[PDB]
Amino acid sequence: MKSRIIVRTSFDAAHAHGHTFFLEVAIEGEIKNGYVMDFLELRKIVEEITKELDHRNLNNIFENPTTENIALWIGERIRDKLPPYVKLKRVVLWEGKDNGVELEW
Amino acid sequence: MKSRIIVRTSFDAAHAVKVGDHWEDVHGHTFFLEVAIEGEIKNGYVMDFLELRKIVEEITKELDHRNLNNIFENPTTENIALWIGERIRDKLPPYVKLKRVVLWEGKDNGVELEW
Amino acid sequence: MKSRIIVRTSFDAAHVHGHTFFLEVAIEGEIKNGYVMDFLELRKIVEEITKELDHRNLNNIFENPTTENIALWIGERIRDKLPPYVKLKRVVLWEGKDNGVELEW
Repeated sequence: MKSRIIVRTSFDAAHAHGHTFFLEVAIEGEIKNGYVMDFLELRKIVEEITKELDHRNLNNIFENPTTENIALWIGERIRDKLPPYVKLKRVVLWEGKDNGVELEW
Repeated sequence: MKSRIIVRTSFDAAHAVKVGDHWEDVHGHTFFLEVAIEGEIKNGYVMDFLELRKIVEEITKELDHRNLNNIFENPTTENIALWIGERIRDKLPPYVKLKRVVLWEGKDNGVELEW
Repeated sequence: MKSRIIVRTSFDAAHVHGHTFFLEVAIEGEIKNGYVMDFLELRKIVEEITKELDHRNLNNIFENPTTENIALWIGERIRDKLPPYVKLKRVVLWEGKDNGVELEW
């Protein structure tokens, strides 16, 4: 069995023009003391990351601000801030409400 | 190719999670449960939707409108999910397998268990 | 690491009672040039398929229009139109908001 905690967040940003992004992050790990990892913690991490995207011109931070590339970008930074013993399992980034990218490790 | 039927249901419950060696602050939530069952498609279907929903809802019924701290030593979303999964597995017919349980405490935070 | 793009769409159909079906299609491929496949091309492929069921009595097109059989049929139609460097990874068909069939390849 695999156990993971999931957090959903959202942020806005424009590229080429100002969309709402729905982010879903799944973190895998063992259940210890009743939990994989603190919900608030993970949300703090993710929000710090998206705060750098929030209402900004992605085309300045990305050579090509595609949903796939924005997701890759986010995953790399989530991973760097994750505590030990857990791993980034999945990142789902929706640009709009029915169009998204799913990265799975 | 794998084929699964999925049922979504919800229940409400209040609880306070362990926040030191003591506890925390009682708050109420709507919990959203998603159960995925895997099986072979025979004569057009894996398992009757209603049959599964009834199994699942008999289980969530035990939690619905309850103070979870009265039922779990530490009612974290993970522990509740584990308990739900054990109960469901125990009642599934012999031709399907419990594949996944996703429990959401509200819509922004959840736990996913996969077999 | 695996990468997929996801498109969601909906259509109404009967089988006889009538329901709103919510379809989610996941396509797997390599991220190249910032993307796996353009969302619009995928959406066009999926909706060109779903339009055949929209506002129809599934019992006149399917011998046994179970959600499972519809999902299977949809998946094969999509598979036959996808570009060469991509693969149909998942089809989730919801008959209403609370019940669905997930097919994963």
